[PDB]
Amino acid sequence: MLTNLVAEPFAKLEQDFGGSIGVYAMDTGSGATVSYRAEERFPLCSSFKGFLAAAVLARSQQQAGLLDTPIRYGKNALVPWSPISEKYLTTGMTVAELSAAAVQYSDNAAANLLLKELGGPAGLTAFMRSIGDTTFRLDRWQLELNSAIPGDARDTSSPRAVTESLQKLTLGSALAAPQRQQFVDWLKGNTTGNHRIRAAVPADWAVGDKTGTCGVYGTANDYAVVWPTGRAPIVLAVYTRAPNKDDKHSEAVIAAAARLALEGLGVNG
Ligand SMILES: C[C@@H]1[C@H]([C@H](C=O)[C@@H](C)O)N=C(C(=O)O)[C@@H]1S[C@@H]1CN[C@H](C(=O)N(C)C)C1
Repeated sequence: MLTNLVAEPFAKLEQDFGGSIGVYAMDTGSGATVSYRAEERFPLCSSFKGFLAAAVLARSQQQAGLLDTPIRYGKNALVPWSPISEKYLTTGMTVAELSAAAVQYSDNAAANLLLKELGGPAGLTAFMRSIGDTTFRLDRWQLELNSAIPGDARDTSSPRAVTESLQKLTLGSALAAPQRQQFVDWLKGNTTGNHRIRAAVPADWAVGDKTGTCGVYGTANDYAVVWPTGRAPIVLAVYTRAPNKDDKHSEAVIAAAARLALEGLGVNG
């Protein structure tokens, strides 16, 4: 079949890193894939916020005024790493602005406000089930969901399910066309991923992504849609973890894993 037609040295990369690397990459033209630990669970960390914004967009298809609704919040809503929402504490922000901040700056207060609107972790999980993702689970609220405990399935997904859901939302039919392009535009505008998948992608190709970094257990990640010129887009996810709480994550390992995935698919970059 079309999985791992060309072998790549993922095992040496993760051994040098001192942990585990999980990769799934899909060439949406031919259906060829690269897969390494692709069905293992890894912590989502902040990467859940991309799917949160897609769930908001889905709701907006049946609530025409949702995106422009102004949301006010108190100082108690501001938690560490809320770089956009802290600048609008005294004014409020719209649902769309909160969604953009959650995707593009990983804004934590914004993500918490939107998670509340959707009915909490079970509400986001229900949205993912509604698009056919049976792997994703969000269980806790922010700044508890990033514990990344070895063997704990809470607040995890697999690289494969992340990629499959990302494809459905950005390129498939899970969102209506205007909402689909809005999701793509938010991902393209991300500011936090320059040293991850984007570092493996030539400058003349379009790319959108969402990052995550738990801060413990060498756990960090990135997922992306990439548009190489002259061929069909590629969807991919790269997740890492490591055995010890104080093990450090590595952005360079994520970029290197993305390069290996593109090489395995025969995409010249
Ligand atoms: C803290 C942000 C947030 C995160 C989600 O994973 C949640 C748990 O706060 N999202 C971020 C993302 O850029 O994705 C950033 S972590 C980034 C990697 N080192 C930087 C740093 O100063 N650290 C606290 C780790 C920024």
